[PDB]
Amino acid sequence: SGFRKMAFPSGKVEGCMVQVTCGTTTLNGLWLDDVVYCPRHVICTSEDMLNPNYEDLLIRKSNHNFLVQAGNVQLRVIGHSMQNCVLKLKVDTANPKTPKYKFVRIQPGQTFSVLACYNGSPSGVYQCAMRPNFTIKGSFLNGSCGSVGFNIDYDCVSFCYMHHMELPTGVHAGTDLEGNFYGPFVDRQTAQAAGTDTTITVNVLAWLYAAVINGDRWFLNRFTTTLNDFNLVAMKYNYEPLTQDHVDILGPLSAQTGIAVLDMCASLKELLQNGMNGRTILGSALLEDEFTPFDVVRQCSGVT
Amino acid sequence: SGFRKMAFPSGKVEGCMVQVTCGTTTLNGLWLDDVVYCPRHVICTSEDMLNPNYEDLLIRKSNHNFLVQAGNVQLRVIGHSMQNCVLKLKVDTANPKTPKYKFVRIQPGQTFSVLACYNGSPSGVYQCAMRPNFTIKGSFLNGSCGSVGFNIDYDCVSFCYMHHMELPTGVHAGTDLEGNFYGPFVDRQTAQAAGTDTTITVNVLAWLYAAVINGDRWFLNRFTTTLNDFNLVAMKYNYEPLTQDHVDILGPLSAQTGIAVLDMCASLKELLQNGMNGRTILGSALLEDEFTPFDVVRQCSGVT
Ligand SMILES: *[C@@H](C)C(=O)N(c1ccc(C(C)(C)C)cc1)[C@@H](C(=O)NCCC(=O)OCC)c1cccnc1
Ligand SMILES: *[C@@H](C)C(=O)N(c1ccc(C(C)(C)C)cc1)[C@@H](C(=O)NCCC(=O)OCC)c1cccnc1
Repeated sequence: SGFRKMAFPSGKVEGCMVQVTCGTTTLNGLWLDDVVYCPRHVICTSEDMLNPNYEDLLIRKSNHNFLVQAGNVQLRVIGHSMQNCVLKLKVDTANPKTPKYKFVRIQPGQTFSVLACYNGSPSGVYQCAMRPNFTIKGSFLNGSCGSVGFNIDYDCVSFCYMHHMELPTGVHAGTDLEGNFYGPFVDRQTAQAAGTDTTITVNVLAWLYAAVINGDRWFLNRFTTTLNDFNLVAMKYNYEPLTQDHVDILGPLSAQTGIAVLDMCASLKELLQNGMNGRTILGSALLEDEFTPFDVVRQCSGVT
Repeated sequence: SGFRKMAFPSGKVEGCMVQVTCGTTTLNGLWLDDVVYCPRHVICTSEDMLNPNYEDLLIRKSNHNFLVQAGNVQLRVIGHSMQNCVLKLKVDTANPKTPKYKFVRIQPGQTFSVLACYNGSPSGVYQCAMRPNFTIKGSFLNGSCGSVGFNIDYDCVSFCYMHHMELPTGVHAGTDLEGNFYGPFVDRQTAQAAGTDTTITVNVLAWLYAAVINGDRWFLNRFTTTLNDFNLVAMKYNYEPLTQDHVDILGPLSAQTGIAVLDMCASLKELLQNGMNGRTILGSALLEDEFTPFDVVRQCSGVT
């Protein structure tokens, strides 16, 4: 028992982190096979952060200008290309620690672990969620760019995020491993305000199921609701609308606890309307939304 | 910017996890050099969980009865001994992935990361704190025994905890790597109630400093207090007493933010007396106490 914000074991990803330097900018790169992936803004100086023309800036760069270091040893760059907002640096050596991997583009509400790195070295691992406004609430300092987000299925790492920037509001923006930003964000120092950070309703319900499984049951009420009634309350509280797909995904948790999804929705509705009244659920005084139904099942079953 | 409950990168510890089986019980072991460390209750059956006599149970066990498997390969056990509540299984092979390591016994309030494992395989990593009542609020299912807690200083892993059991209240009890339990807990299925889980005051202050550094300043008030006045309020709220050592340890955070420790104590005092009023600090609706002053500095500076 017990329920924690758990990240995937980071070992497989630690073995992929390298340092990339271009001119005076140093950030992190992800080394998979003979390719090092990093944010294309590694080529940017100070005088051109406001409106960079990446194709133009890249013309002035050659293979030897990208310094890639894995541990304390230098990798030889034999090719470079820009794919969307990422640079792909072909090196002459395949990473011997390359795990089985995939590049996936996640949807909002989906969770992943972040291996925060500086100078190609891992500093920490934490669990994130792609917010409905396509930002992530990470912990990233200068030099953390190129740190990646991932999920692991047994021995296959699915890379889903690469850190690129921090918005003026202290929230984070990044790309998938094909270089496409999540959301409307661009890699330039400009006014980029995030949209409404709504609560991931399906995740909150999953976490309420995790609370019941772990003995926290005080919030369970005598009520039920409908998807349409619940959604009127969810809209009022800036919660994402709950769909029949979400109800279906919560089915295994509903089955394990014997609590119908719509009954849990009614409990959630009363929590939104009445508040916690100074009480806690799984050690939290707010409704946690960064656990998917899959994470709750995985953690409560012990998937390795 | 951004502040997350961050665990250490787990790679160095993943390379040490093995599966230990004795009879029909399978748990995790920690393989460092040619020794595999695991909870001694791996020798216990069902008929003797209530009052085990470990020395007597161990007489019936030989080296060949302890099955150690690292990955998909079996290790040869050439010796076994009991040190307090841990078994040390000498194997014929030194772990090639043994990192630089130390065994440390932490104090209450100190934090560490847990690599939760099942069948010698890592499932997840999370950050814990040794509670003032010597329990940990972990996430551990059956078979998680032998999972370890650790801190990392650059390339040296300091192992501080090994998971042994879950108390009837769903909190966790374990030992240091010398086999000595934290707190008064024993490895037997008996009535073991935990003491008062007080809040780690120095950690809350560290986290309030982290909030100020990250832009969350609404709780900063116009007041100050003394250590004795603050401690009268801390006692009332089941917070640990704050000492001059704690004030000294918070010095770098006080220096970085320009907020005197006793002024932050007065802010904390008003938060205890008035509540959050539905507001949040660093995305939390309660006062977080599982970040030490060292963790706040490390995370806010980017130590790798
Ligand atoms: C990470 C590489 C870094 O230190 N930056 C950063 C990212 C992107 C640029 C760019 C303007 C050339 C694309 C420059 C520097 C930090 C950062 O985001 N700075 C603010 C600029 C920005 O993002 O403007 C968009 C609104 C950074 C700091 C902390 C955490 N992550 C990134
Ligand atoms: C972990 C090895 C395990 O599955 N146990 C466990 C631990 C200790 C014993 C022992 C009674 C022989 C020492 C047996 C089994 C779980 C556990 O703690 N069971 C309850 C017995 C207990 O701890 O009694 C003391 C009050 C366990 C489950 C979930 C998480 N951790 C451990």
